[PDB]
Amino acid sequence: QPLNKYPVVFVHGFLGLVGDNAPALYPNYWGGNKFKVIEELRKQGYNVHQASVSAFGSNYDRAVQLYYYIKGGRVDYGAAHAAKYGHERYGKTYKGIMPNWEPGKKVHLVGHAMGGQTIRLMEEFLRNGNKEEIAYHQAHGGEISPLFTGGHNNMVASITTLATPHNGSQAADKFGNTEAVRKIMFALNRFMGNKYSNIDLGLTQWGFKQLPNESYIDYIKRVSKSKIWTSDDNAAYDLTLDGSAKLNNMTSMNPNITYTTYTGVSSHTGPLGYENPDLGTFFLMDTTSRIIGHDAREEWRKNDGVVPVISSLHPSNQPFVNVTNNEPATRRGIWQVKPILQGWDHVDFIGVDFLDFKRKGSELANFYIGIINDLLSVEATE
Amino acid sequence: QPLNKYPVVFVHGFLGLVGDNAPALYPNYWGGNKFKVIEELRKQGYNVHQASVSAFGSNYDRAVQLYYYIKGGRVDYGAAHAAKYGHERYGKTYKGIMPNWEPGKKVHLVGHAMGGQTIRLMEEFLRNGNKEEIAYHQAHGGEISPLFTGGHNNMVASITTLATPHNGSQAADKFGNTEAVRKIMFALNRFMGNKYSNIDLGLTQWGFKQLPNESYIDYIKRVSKSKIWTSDDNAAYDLTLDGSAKLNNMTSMNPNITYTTYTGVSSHTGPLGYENPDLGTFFLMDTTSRIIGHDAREEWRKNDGVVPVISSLHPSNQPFVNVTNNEPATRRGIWQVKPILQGWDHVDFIGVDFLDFKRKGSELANFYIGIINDLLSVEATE
Ligand SMILES: CCCCCCCCCCC/C=C\CCCCC(=O)O
Ligand SMILES: CCCCCCCCCCC/C=C\CCCCC(=O)O
Ligand SMILES: CCCCCCCCCCCC(=O)O
Ligand SMILES: CCCCCCCCCCCC(=O)O
Ligand SMILES: CCCCCCCC(=O)O
Ligand SMILES: CCCCCCCC(=O)O
Ligand SMILES: CCCCCCCC(=O)O
Ligand SMILES: CCCCCCCC(=O)O
Ligand SMILES: CCCCCC(=O)O
Ligand SMILES: CCCCCC(=O)O
Ligand SMILES: CCCCCC(=O)O
Ligand SMILES: CCCCCC(=O)O
Ligand SMILES: [Ca+2]
Ligand SMILES: [Ca+2]
Ligand SMILES: [Cl-]
Ligand SMILES: [Cl-]
Ligand SMILES: [Cl-]
Ligand SMILES: [Cl-]
Ligand SMILES: [Mg+2]
Ligand SMILES: [Zn+2]
Ligand SMILES: [Zn+2]
Repeated sequence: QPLNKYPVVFVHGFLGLVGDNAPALYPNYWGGNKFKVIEELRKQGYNVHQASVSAFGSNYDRAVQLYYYIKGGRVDYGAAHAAKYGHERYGKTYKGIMPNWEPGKKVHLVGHAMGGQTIRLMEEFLRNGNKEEIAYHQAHGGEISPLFTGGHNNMVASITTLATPHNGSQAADKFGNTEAVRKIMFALNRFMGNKYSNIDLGLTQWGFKQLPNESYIDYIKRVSKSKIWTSDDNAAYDLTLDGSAKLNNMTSMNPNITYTTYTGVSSHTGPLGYENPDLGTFFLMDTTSRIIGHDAREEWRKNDGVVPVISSLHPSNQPFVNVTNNEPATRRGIWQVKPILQGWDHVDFIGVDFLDFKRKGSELANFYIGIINDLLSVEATE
Repeated sequence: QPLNKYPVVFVHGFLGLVGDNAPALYPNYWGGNKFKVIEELRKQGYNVHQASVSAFGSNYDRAVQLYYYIKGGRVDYGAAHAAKYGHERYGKTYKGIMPNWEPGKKVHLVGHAMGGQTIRLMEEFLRNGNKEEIAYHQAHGGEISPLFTGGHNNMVASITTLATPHNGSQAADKFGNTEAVRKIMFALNRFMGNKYSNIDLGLTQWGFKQLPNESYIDYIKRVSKSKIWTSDDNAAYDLTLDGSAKLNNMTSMNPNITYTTYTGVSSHTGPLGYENPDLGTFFLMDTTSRIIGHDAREEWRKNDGVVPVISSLHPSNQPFVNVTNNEPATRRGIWQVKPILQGWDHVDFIGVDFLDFKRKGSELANFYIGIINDLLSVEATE
């Protein structure tokens, strides 16, 4: 039936909420009002989905959730990980989009921003498992998630990243991950865990769900003991240069996977060689753009608003090849880096910059269809 | 010892709330965060004020309120007017900014947008009074406001208008004044009349104040009988082409007053000769800009977002002269029309377009100081 033989799963980044989990008023993540990615691609006969994973959690937590989003079942972050970081072992349970997902039944993975890192980690787990969990289950018995065992291949056809901070962002190091702003984020998470909340910001495994008969006062007191407040097992840490380097250091290339990256630039050079945001950079990224743009290291300056070009092109010191827009992007095992999209800020990739009339719905439609064409090419050249 | 011998009163337009009457979070009307008109002009030694008058009411109601804001005392809309339109005769009471205001002790009046019409009407009443009120008091005795008597000259030195719809706006005829949107506006007014509200949207004379012991249910029922719902005595009517023409038809030039207008353009011509909003037009005016810009009549197309250029230049039936930026704007009795400000949308005049980095604080400071320079020269050439 579907034009694509392998389902396409779109994976949101940091802060992203999709589907039923999005607030009463909130942007449509995948395409804004410019091009409704899921609805329009389905209309054209493609089998596509938008994953729903933790908005504030670590790449680790998100990758586990991605696995269960696809496969179905109760999220298991692993006994060793849970014990190390101090959060629940078990999380939400997903219906599962492909309950029969197993070697042979592949999926295409496309990540926006942090979603691009989450996708890399999950594939890491399928192929190589998680050594701390393998060791823990060796030593202590129990059950180990099949996600953590290793030896699961032929499950992902492709990894495509849009404005992914593969090498981290100074906007995390110098803003997102500062103590002051972690506190803001964690307070939001505490609040949206209240007993009248219908939205899950992705840190409930840390205790941020108020019980039906618990007072707010008691809730505050209970969750102030959580390790979340000082942990590095969260998104803000993972998005720093160091946090992202750690992920780069534990990933490897899969020779069967087609890897491709897209990157935008939305800054311009000033007289001193610093980068400032273009008019048209979605305004909430003006300061973050300036922070990145004023880096001491010149090659870390050009940026899409919140991710420097050098972070998005490809993980540092993984194999890559610069590719043209026209040619087949059908090489396996190597990051195919697409030419930089001029004027595209971080959120232009998902169409939510409603203030930017230069970035048209029809342009965004062509961009997404071009990704699907590449994915079809991957399938055709198996 | 202020530098200006006559106080300057700045008069906000439609929707404008100032000072104590502005919501918890709300822009600073005169200058935004770009150039704090009142505070900065005072720092430079000028005696300036921002009037507070009805945000949603008619030019008539607003002109009465402006009078009392300056002079002090209990607002009196006039017995005849109250009876004709079906609202209270008496309104709020103002401390008064110049309790000694009288022939000889003059004020400079500067109006943004609708404020420019309000200022014209008030001066009309001072000079020629209000015949229906004079007649009514003749017939029925009682008191008549000094505002409605006529014969008050030498009270206003100058009328300066910024982006004033002297000839109305299609955005009112085709949107603002439609039944569906009057209902929205009147509902907001009903709500902000609730017994916990600290902000006055300027329609309380129509019944929109909930009593301390009145239920919301009873309030709804009581104010649905008000004539506001079907009256033309409101801002939305007055801003239409017809509503503004009516004001033009009953006002006249005062040969002792210095008149000056400023106008902005923030649209550009397309291939069919229609006008579309520039990038940089504050986004909430995008649709209104397009409605104006697609007018059948070509000369009614160019616009600042919500006011077409031909509306802002001068009242269509009144004498004007095009003036250069460098001419002393000291001719009396004739609309001195200042060269159009290219790239200035309707709200760039008051500095609130926080999304538009092309329009800088230092530019806005020069613009306001230039108005004060003109006002000084009016005083010097008496
Ligand atoms: C609240 C603090 C913001 C800190 C910013 C840190 C750096 C961010 C780099 C990229 C993060 C990952 C995905 C970005 C997703 C964008 C989604 C959205 O705008 O709704
Ligand atoms: C809610 C409906 C708005 C419809 C627009 C009608 C036409 C408006 C023409 C000029 C309006 C007069 C004063 C404009 C004052 C602007 C103040 C502000 O934006 O904070
Ligand atoms: C739009 C932001 C509103 C500002 C509220 C500040 C509250 C700070 C921390 C609140 C934590 C909580 O409510 O559990
Ligand atoms: C800005 C929030 C929008 C909510 C729209 C619903 C309101 C309908 C009319 C309300 C009238 C009233 O509450 O008196
Ligand atoms: C035309 C859309 C109406 C504005 C409400 C949407 C609020 C939001 O952006 O979250
Ligand atoms: C402004 C708060 C309104 C709802 C509080 C619910 C009371 C409870 O927790 O038992
Ligand atoms: C909950 C606060 C209500 C804000 C009213 C805004 C008035 C205006 O638009 O002029
Ligand atoms: C809806 C939240 C607050 C309503 C207050 C009611 C007061 C009253 O009507 O006596
Ligand atoms: C009530 C609104 C919560 C917004 C959560 C977010 O920014 O992802
Ligand atoms: C135009 C701004 C309205 C916001 C009103 C408030 O939240 O107090
Ligand atoms: C009349 C009691 C409720 C009105 C106040 C409010 O809606 O906040
Ligand atoms: C002046 C306010 C009108 C809102 C029009 C819009 O958002 O399309
Ligand atoms: Ca943009
Ligand atoms: Ca503007
Ligand atoms: Cl499996
Ligand atoms: Cl929840
Ligand atoms: Cl008087
Ligand atoms: Cl009130
Ligand atoms: Mg919900
Ligand atoms: Zn974790
Ligand atoms: Zn009235």
